[PDB]
Amino acid sequence: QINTEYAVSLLEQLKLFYEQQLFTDIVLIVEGTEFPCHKMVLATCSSYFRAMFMSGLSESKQTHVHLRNVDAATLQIIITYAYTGNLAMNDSTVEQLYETACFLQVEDVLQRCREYLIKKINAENCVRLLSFADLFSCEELKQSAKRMVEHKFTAVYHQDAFMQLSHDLLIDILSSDNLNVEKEETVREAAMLWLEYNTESRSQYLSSVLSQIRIDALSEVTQRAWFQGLPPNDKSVVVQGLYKSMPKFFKPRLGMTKEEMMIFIEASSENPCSLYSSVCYSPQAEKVYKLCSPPADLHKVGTVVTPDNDIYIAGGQVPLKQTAFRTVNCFYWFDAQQNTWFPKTPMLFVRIKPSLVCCEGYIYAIGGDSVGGELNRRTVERYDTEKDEWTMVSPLPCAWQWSAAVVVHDCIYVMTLNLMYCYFPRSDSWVEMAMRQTSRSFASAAAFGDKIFYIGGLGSSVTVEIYDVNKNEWKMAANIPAKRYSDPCVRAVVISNSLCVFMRETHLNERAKYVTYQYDLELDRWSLRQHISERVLWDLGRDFRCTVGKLYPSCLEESPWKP
Amino acid sequence: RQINTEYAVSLLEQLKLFYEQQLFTDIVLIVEGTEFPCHKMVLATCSSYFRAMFMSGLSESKQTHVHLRNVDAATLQIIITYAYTGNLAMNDSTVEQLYETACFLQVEDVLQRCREYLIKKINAENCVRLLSFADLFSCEELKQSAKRMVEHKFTAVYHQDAFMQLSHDLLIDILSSDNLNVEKEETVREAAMLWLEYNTESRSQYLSSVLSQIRIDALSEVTQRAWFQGLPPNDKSVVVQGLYKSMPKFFKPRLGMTKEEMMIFIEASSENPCSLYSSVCYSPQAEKVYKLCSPPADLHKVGTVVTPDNDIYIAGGQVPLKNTFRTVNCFYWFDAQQNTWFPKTPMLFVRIKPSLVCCEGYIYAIGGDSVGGELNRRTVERYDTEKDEWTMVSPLPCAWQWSAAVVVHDCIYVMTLNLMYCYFPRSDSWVEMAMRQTSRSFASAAAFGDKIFYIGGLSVTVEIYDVNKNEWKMAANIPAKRYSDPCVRAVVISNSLCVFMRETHLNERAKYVTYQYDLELDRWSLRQHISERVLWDLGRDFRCTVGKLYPSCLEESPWKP
Amino acid sequence: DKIFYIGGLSVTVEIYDVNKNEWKMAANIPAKRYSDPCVRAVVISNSLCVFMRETHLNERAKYVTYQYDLELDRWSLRQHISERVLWDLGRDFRCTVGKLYPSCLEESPWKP
Repeated sequence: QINTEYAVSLLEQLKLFYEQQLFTDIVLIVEGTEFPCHKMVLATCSSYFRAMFMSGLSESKQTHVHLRNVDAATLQIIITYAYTGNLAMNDSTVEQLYETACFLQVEDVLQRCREYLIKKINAENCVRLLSFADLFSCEELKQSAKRMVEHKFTAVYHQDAFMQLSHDLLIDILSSDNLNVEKEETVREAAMLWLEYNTESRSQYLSSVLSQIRIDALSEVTQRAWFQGLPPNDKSVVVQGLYKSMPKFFKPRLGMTKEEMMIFIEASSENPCSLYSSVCYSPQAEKVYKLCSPPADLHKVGTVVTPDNDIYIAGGQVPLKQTAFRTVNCFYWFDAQQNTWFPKTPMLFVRIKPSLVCCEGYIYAIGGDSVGGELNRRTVERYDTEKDEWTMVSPLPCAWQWSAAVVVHDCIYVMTLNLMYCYFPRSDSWVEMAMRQTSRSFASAAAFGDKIFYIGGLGSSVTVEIYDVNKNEWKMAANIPAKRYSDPCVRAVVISNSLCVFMRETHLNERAKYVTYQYDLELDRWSLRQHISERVLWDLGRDFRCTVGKLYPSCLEESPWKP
Repeated sequence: RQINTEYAVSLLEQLKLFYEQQLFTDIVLIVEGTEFPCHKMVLATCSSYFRAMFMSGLSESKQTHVHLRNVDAATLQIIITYAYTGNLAMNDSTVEQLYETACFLQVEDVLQRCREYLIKKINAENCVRLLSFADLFSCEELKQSAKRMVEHKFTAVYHQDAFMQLSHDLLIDILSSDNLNVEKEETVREAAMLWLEYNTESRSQYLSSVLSQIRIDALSEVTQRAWFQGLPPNDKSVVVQGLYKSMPKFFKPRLGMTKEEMMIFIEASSENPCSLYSSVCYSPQAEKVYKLCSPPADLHKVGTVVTPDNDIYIAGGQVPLKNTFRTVNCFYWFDAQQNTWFPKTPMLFVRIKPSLVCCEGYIYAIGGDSVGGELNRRTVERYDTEKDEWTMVSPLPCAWQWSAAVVVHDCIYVMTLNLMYCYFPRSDSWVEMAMRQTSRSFASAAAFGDKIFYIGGLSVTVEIYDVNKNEWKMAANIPAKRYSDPCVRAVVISNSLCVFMRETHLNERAKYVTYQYDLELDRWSLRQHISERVLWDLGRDFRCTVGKLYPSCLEESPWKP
Repeated sequence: DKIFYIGGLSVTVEIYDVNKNEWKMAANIPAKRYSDPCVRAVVISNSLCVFMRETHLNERAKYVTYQYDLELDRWSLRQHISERVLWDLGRDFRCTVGKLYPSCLEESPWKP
C-alpha cells in the first residue's frame, strides 16, 4: 500500500505552501478577491480545472483567470478542502456548496454534500430540496425527495415553494402512486390552488394536470371554478374539457389503504436463525402481515406512533461480536411504504426498553436503564423532529425501573409501581400526582381521551386502576373476566375510538389463546369485540410490545406460516 | 487536521496519474541527456535542496531547462518516484549511489531510510567499505556502527582489499581505539606494516604517525629493521623522530587480550521476584559469576549456539501474551562489548527451544516445534551468516522431540532417543548412522574432538560415539550421590573434555561441581567444586555453552554468599 | 481399471490395479504444510482428478481442483475454485459425480 506517513507529510507541506504562498503561479480572480493557488491541487480535486489548464486554450499560459458565476466563501472552502481534506459543512451553505461543486464537477465534495442532504431531508425543506434536485441532476436526491415530499406534502400540502415548481415535476408528483392521502379530494384542491397561482401561465398545463387525476373529480365541482378563472372568450378550453374526460378510468390510489392495525415487535421468530421478529395483526382483515426485522435485530427497544402516524425506534441492544449483548443508542425510523428502517440521528446515552412518547412533535424517551447511573440516573431527553437533534429535559425527580409513560393534555405522564409525576413541557418541571393504592409493575397504559388506564401489573393480573386528569384521582372500575388458573398477558391500546385490550391467556398444559375485548367506558365492562382464531396468529412470546398505528396492506406481504 | 482517508488517498492517486501523463509540469531535470519532467511542489516538499533551488531568487528558480549534473539517472528517477508515491523499494546494490544522491539533494526521509538499511546490513565484508563511505559523507550512526563492526571483525581478518585505501584520520581512529578484538599485539603491528608497505614514500609522515600509534610493545620487535630495509635514501631526521618513540606515550594493556574462556548460562533463578529467568556466566579460571542482559527481557525458552569465531546467537522462544505464552520466531545476537542484543533477520517458523548448530559458517536450526502440527513435521531450516537469509534444506528423516544436535568434522549430527542421522552439507541429504542400544531422552550431547559424548537421559548414561569408527560404547558411570537426580552438562573446556553436574536430594541443597574426565581412564577426576558463596541456584531448564567474553564490558552478579 | 485410495490418517496415494493385483505409490499431492487436506477423488470427464481443501491456523479454507496424469504422477493445476462463488463446505461433506439440469435446479445465493 501507499505509505500514509509520506502522504500526510506531503499534504501538510502543500498546505503550508498554500498558506505561505511560495509556489503559487495561478490566481483565481472572483469578484475582486485574490485566490493564489496551484494547478496540481486544482487538477487533482476538480475535474473542471484539469480541463481549464491542460486544454491548450488561452488560459493555459495566462496566469490570471476571472472565474465568474461563483461565490467567494464557497470557492475558499473548496480550495481549503482540496488542500487539507477538511470539509466543514453547516446547515445553510450546503446549497451554494452543491452549486459550486456542480460548477467544478468536484465529485469528492459532490458526494459529501449529497450525503449531507440525504441526511438533512425533512418536512420544511422537502419541496425546496426536490426543486434543487430537479435543477441539478441527482437521481439519489431526486428519489429520496420524491418519497419524502410525497408523504409529508400529501400530509401537509401548504408549503410556499410548492407554487414555484416546474410542470414536469408536478406531473411526476401528482401522477405517482406513492401519495399518502386519506382522500382523493385534497390532491384535487392542491392542484386547483397550484393552477390558480397564475391564469395564463397555467392554461397550457391545465390540460395535462387533469390528465393525471382520476375522473371521479373531473366531472364534479371544481370545473365551473376553472371556467370562472378562464381567460375571456377562450373557446379552446371549455369545450375541450367538456368532451375530454372519456379516458383515465377511475383507479383508487394507495394512500386510501391505511387501516388501524396493531403493530407487534420482538415476536417469536418462526425461523430459529433470528432470535426475535416483528409481526402485525389486522383487526379488519383478520390476518397477520409480516413486518421487517428490527435494524440489526435490535432487541429491548421502544415504539411510538406520532399523531402524524409515524413509527420510531430508540435504544435497544445488539449481540456483541452463551450470553453476549451490548447496548447501543442508535435511532431508526420506519418507512411505511418501502418496508425498511431508515437510520436517524442516534441518541446521547444507550437505553434498554425505553418509553417513547410523542408530544408537541417531540419524541420523549423516559428512562430505560441508562449506562451512566450517576445521581441523575433518571435523566430523560427529547428529540427534535424539525432540526433532527436531541435535547435534554428536566430530570425525573425519582429513579424508577420498569415504568410506562403516556401523553395526555399536552403533558407527559410517566407511571411507576405506585408513584406518578406529570411533566410540563411549557415550564420544564415535574409536579406530584395522585398515589396508587396497589403496588403493581410490568404493565402498560393506554391514553384514551383525557383519562389514563393502567391495565394489569405485578405474571400480570386483571386489576384496572383508572386515573382522571381533570379529577386527579385513581379509582377502580372492574376486573377483566378471564379463565382461572391462567396467566393472561394484558396489552392496553386505543382503537376505533374505544379502549380495547389485547390479552393473551395460557391455561395449564394448554397453548396460548389470543382474544381481544372491548371495555365499555360508561358500563365499566369488557365486552367481547372479536376472538382471534389461532389458524392465523401463532405464539408471539412474552417480551413483545403492541402499539396503535396505520399500515398499508399492499406494500406489506402476508407471512407464510402454518396455523 | 490531516484527514488520511478518502481525500488523501484520491489526491495522491491523481498526483501519481499526473506524474505519469506529464500534466501540469513546469520544471524538467536534465541528467546527462535524460529528461525528467516533474513538478516544483513535490521537489520542494521532499528535497531540502530543490526548495532553495526554486525559491531562492537566482537563475535556476525560473529556469525551466535545468541541467543538474553529478547525479545518476536511475537514482534521481527512484527518488522522484518515491516522492510521488512514498515507496522506496531499495535494492542491496545501488544503496551507495542512492545515499550519495540523497545527501547531495538533502532529502531527509530517504536519507534516514538508507541510513537504517546500511546500518542493518554491516554483515561481514562491506564493513570497511561502508565505514569509508560514512567517513566521506558524515553519518554519526553509520560511523559508530561501522567502527564497532570493524573493531570486531577486521581484528580477525586484517587483510581486506578495501581496508588498504583509507584516510589517515579514520585509520588513526581505528588503531588508537581500545576496542581491538585481538588476542595478540603483533597482528595489529603487521596489519599496520602491510598498510604501510603497499604505499611507501607517499605516506611517510603518516607512516611515522601510525608507528607511534601502534606504540612500543609492537614498535620494539621488527619495525626498525623493516623500515631500514624500506627507508628512502638520504633520510636522517626520520631516524631521529623514529628513535624517539621508545620511552613515552603511555604503554598500556589492550582490551582484546581479555578473551577468557567462560560459560554462558540462560534461564537462571532470578533474584528479584518480579523477574522470572536471567542469563548469567561463570568463570572457570577467575572463579567468578558474571551476569548478562536478557535479549528480549520478557521472552524465554531460547536456544544457544557458539560459532568458531566466538559469537552468541539466540533464536526462537516463547513470550507471555500479557493479555490485560505466545511463540515468536525472532532472532538476536549478543554484543561482546556493548552488553546488548542487536536483532537480526527473523525466522520463518515460530519454534520452541530450537537447536542451532554452526557448520561451514552457516547456522543450522534443527527441530524445535517448528510451529506445531505440520504435514511433514520432520523439517529443518538453516541460516546464512553472510547473506543474512534463511534457506530451506532437506528435511529430517524422522520426527523427534527433546533431541540434541552437534557438529563434528564439518558434518551435522543430530541425536535423538535411539537414532542418529548425519546431514551432508555438500549434498544436502541425510545418511543413516548407528543406533544406540539405550532409549534415553531429555539429554544433550557435546562435540569434543572427533567423539560425541551423549551424557544423561531418562541419568548417568555415558555413551561415546566415534565418527571414524561408527560405534556406540560405554565408558563408566559418573560418581554421584544416591537418591538424587543429577543434571548433566557436557561441554569442551580448554581443549579438555569436562562436565558440569548438579545433584539434588530430599530436604537438601543443590551443589555445583565440575569434574575433569580422561579419555583412557574413564573416570571423572575432581577438577573444581563450585562454591555456593559465589554461585547460587540455577534451576532445571538452564542451558550451558562455551564462549569467550569480556569481563570489563560485563558486570558481576551481586548475591549474598 | 484402477482404484485410487487417497488420504487417510493424509496425502497417501496408493494405486491398485485389478489385472496387476498390486498396491503402489505414485507421488504426494502438492499441499501446503500445517494443513489438513480433505481429499476427494472422483472421475471428471473421463479424466482422473481430485477436489481438496486446505485449512491452516488463523487462515481461511481454499477450494481448488487439480488434474492428475497417470504416467506423470503429478497433479497439474486444472482450476482453482474462487471463494466469490463457493463458500465453506465443512468436514463431513461428501462428493459424487452426476449429471443434472440447470433450469430445474436453482442457483445458491451467497455474497462473494
